[PDB]
Amino acid sequence: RQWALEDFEIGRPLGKGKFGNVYLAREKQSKFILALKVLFKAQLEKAGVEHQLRREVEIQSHLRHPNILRLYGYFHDATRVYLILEYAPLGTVYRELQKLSKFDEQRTATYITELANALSYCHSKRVIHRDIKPENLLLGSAGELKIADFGWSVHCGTLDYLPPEMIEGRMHDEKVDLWSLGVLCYEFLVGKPPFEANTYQETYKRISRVEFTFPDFVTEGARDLISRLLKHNPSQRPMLREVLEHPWITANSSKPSNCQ
Ligand SMILES: OCCNc1ncnc2oc(-c3ccccc3)c(-c3ccccc3)c12
Repeated sequence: RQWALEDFEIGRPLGKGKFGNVYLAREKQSKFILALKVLFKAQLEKAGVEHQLRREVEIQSHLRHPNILRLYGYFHDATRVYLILEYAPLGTVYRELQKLSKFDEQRTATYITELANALSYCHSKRVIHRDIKPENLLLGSAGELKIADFGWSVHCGTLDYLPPEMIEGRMHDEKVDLWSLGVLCYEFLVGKPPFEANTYQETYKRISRVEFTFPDFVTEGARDLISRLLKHNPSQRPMLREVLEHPWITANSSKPSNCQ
């Protein structure tokens, strides 16, 4: 499957990445609409992540889930690398949050269900995601959440989404992902992450202490689920099935909890 740039018509820019642009594109022979991520080789070398990318792309290609952004292939020229991605027409959960300001409990519950399913599935493949941010959550045509970044591992930057074990320089595992769900569940409902601060060093301290509080409009069931997930000790974090079978979740979600 040796693709080349001449195989595609390039359309509008879908957005910027630090390492490269993403463009709507269409494969000429088939007319298949997709996304093309363009990464500059110099930068990948310079930042010494080029091998990070490689690892992640290899993990990514092995993932088949409706809640995980599909990677169709890759190719490169002298100057750049290119990832051929599934096109997610409805944008990022990040933009949706900016426009809506905050989500209702049924949209939140549905997104947490879909994230949890995606992660159950990854955990079942001995795959663990690094931090998960709204910027890296894309939406398909029916508005289904898709995890779009390849930040996985079998074994910064803003700190807002990182767990204490990962900032405190400790040992991290699948429970990292459980923390992620808690940060996102709070953020969806409130409109900002629970440990947000005006400085790295601030945010560091809030996370390490697990120092946050709820606005009055957050309900008891949401509160209960978030407090159970935002646990300094990873082993006290619930398992993904317990998230899927949480009364707040089953009561509010539109999707069922595929474990299976
Ligand atoms: O690895 C993910 C690359 N990015 C994408 N990949 C695959 N599909 C996509 O659709 C988007 C997108 C969709 C509609 C509106 C705007 C953007 C984007 C997009 C790219 C960069 C930053 C923000 C969002 C995108």
